[PDB]
Amino acid sequence: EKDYVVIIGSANIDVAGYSHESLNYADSNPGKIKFTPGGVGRNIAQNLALLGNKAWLLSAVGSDFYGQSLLTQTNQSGVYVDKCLIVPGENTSSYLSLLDNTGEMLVAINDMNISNAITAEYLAQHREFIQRAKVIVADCNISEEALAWILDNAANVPVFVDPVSAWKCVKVRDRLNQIHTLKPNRLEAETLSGIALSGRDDVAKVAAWFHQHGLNRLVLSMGGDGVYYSDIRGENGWSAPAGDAMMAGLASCWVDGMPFAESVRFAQGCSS
Ligand SMILES: O=c1[nH]cc([C@@H]2O[C@H](CO)[C@@H](O)[C@H]2O)c(=O)[nH]1
Repeated sequence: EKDYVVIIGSANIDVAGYSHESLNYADSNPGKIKFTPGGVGRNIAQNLALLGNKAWLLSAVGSDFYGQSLLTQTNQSGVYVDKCLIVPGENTSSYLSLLDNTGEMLVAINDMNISNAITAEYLAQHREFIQRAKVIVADCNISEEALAWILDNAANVPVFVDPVSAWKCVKVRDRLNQIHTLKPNRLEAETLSGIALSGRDDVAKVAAWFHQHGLNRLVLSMGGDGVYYSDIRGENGWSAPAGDAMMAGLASCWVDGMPFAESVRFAQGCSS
């Protein structure tokens, strides 16, 4: 009732554009362009609202009008955007996307320096508020310094961390002992551990590596091989019967009181 989840991460305007016919690289080739709310953190925040939790986004948008519409749009979806930064005169984050007639991803551009405005100084302004959430979800779009501040100031509140990409995930390597649940895919787990994840035969040693480095819980998506989960206390298994629904799933199930393995399976069904 007074239980709420806090999400710290980025909010993007996803722009998806594709031509209707073969792309003439000359003049305005008619097509269909879709604007979309995005960012890993903002997406997880929205999914938690849909799941029935009181979700607070801690993010940054620019004063660029389309920033304020991102906030409003996610607000309508349930999220308490009341606390975000509106950054004066910055481009709000966005994730440009160029699809094909087959929805085939051609090129993708990413403008997210505003993500760096989610500072420790900003987060410290809500130290009390953040320290009273039932759980904190952070993505690795924010700076090393900011994520360091979250992990250092969670006041025993569990931090679920979404690694976002192989490039952005590394900022957590030295801080796995502060992360309650980490959700890497194959490449991100390879990148973090330095151990090749060639197939199911290798997850045992990867997970063992994560735990040696203090990770409480690993939820490792192996794509087609399904999901491997591993608790430092010993419980591991496979669920082998999107990632933004997965993270929301895991965090919501935790707050709901659900055991680890049952949460992985549930979140994996929120994913599909
Ligand atoms: O580096 C990043 N790329 C893409 C995203 C966002 O993730 C979403 C897809 O899961 C999408 O909305 C994009 O903006 C991000 O947060 N960081």
